[PDB]
Amino acid sequence: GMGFSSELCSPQGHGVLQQMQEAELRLLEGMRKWMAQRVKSDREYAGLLHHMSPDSPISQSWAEITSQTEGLSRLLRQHAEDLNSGPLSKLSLLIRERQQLRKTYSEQWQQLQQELTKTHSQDIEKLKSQYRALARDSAQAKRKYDKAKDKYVRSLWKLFAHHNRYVLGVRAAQLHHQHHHQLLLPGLLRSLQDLHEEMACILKEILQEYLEISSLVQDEVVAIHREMAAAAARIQPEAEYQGFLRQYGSAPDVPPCVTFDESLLGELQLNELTVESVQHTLTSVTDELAVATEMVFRRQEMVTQLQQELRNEEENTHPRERVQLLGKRQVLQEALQGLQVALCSQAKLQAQQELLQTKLEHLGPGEPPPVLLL
Amino acid sequence: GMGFSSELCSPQGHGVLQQMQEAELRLLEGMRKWMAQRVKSDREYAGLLHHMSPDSPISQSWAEITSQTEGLSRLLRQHAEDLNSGPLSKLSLLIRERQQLRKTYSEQWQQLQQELTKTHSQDIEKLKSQYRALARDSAQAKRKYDKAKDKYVRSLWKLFAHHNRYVLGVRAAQLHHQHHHQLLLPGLLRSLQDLHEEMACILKEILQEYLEISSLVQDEVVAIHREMAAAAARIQPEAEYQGFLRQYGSAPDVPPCVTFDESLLGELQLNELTVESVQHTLTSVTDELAVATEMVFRRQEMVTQLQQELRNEEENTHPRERVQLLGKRQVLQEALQGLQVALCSQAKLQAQQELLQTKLEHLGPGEPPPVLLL
Repeated sequence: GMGFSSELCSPQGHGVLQQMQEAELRLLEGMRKWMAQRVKSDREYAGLLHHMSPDSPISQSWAEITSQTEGLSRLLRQHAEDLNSGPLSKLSLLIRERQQLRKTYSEQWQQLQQELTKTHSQDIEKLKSQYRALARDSAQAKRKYDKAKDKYVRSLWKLFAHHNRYVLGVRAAQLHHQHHHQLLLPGLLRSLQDLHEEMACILKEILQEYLEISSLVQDEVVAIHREMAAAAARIQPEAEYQGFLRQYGSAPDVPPCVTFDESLLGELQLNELTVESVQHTLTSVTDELAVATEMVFRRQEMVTQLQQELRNEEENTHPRERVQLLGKRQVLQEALQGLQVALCSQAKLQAQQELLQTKLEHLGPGEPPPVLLL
Repeated sequence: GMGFSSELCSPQGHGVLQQMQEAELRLLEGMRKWMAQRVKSDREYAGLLHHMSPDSPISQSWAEITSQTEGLSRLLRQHAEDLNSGPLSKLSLLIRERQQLRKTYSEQWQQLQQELTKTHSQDIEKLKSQYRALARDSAQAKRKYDKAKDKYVRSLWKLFAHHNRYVLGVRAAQLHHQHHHQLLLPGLLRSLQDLHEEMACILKEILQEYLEISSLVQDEVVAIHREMAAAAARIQPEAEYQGFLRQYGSAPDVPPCVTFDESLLGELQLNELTVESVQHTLTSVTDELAVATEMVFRRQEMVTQLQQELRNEEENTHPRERVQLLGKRQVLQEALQGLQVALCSQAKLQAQQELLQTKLEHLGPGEPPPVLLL
């Protein structure tokens, strides 16, 4: 398979890996700022939700929805604190350990390059340069060859001694070049990759820890949103004013009614003088009652028109858009009181008409009772 | 059952209901400010989440989690706008219609009280006061009684005419007091309750509409939080640098190795001069290799100690607390390179020892080849 050890085992590949390490720190630095703003976001939101903040079902329900919204505000504050102390602080540590790996890797990599240069190149070239010198030094003594033997024998002694020292230097250099390009440099690149794949595992876990803490759909947020919805659902509109009427309720205040005062003398006096006054009063009261019944008719036709107009809108309004019907309901409320007064006015004239008609019959064909003055 | 019509049919009960209407507007006014701060809350949070904001699995996953967090920010802005235009604007209208009902109810209620006072009390007292006057006026004419008859006849004509006019006034007053305390005032209180129970239905729907719009656990928020979690879960740590190695990968740069240069003359020359140089070099190289093998042993015992210490911590660390192991892993990384160099150093001395031992045997018991000078 592919790897740093096999594919990036070149001085070019070193530059590639040195840039990745910088580009990955550049990303994780962005991730820190990104997470740090979510800490700022959730805290100010907690502060904004916190600034938002009698036996009625609605008042009891209101007290919960407002109290649970406080519960939300405090939860968003905990999110920011856990995020700050948890995956953010872990991401910071990941950046600090990566900042070491930049130096460690590169100064290790250069340390291996210096060793090879010394054993493979530098040491060899110093052995080579000396092997030339001693070979030339011997060739001079050969030309010059009593004492020419001895000095030529020494020159060959050292040439052969150096030759063998150079052989061993070449074998040491050969096996370094072997262990450099097969084990040392591949072994380093292998270790860098394996650690970077371990730090990919750390970052995934850090990211996933962020998502869980910063979750607005997690079980604890659902638990609050249910408590809120449950409180609103508990509201019974038709049982709103039951508790109200148990405390502030009383028996109807009905004053004493008008009874005919017997200190000024409830029967209509029908005598010879009043008879024609009573006959005219029944004519006029009848005329008034027919106009009062005409008034009742207009106001019932008004009520009926407004009632049927409301039924039509009730059917053609979405249940949450019924706040627009309060206007027409209040106009019907005025029309219904109007009718109720017209009935009271009609009724009054009926009771007056009754007295006149009843007393005018009780006489019937009889002579209007004469006024006796003793 | 209990109701405004039956329990609050008293001037005391009017004061009670006038205060409720104020206390309910006082609540709904608080609900408006409360909701209006949630509009402010969700907009600034959207602004705070907005301010937060290459073929790598993590880079692709990062690009989604950041892009979906933008999707969240925009969603919180829509929440605030819908809340502002929806249940807030509806709550405002509910306050405006209630502000009318305060005036309408009270001025209606006083209009009914004025009618009763007129028909029941005022009109009656004016009929009473006149009935006294005409009764006294007649009693004078009776005492004074030719012309005394005529003037006494007139006084009785009007007394009896007024008596009947007062009878009809009392019957009108009686039936008003009836229709006031049975129909008019109960009918009004009934209508006020029914409308207030309708406005309790409106408020429940307004509150529930708020909760749905302002829901942070609703389906659209879940849809984003899943997309985020799915992106983080997609991250494959061990497939992070596969795409990286396909683009930036190359074949290993292995320079040409050291081969014994034949311009300076790879066999150790074993003659009569070099023999004792070769015998000593194998002694010294052997001494070095035993020290180099001692070095390999120390560094393998160091690697083994650090490997077993890491296995112990790997087992006793929560998977998200593994960022603390990067320190010990990097110390093992240095120990592993240390070992790999010690093996390279050991190996070099082995290859040198081989050449010396192999050449010293190839001679064996033979006479160190003599140096021939032609």
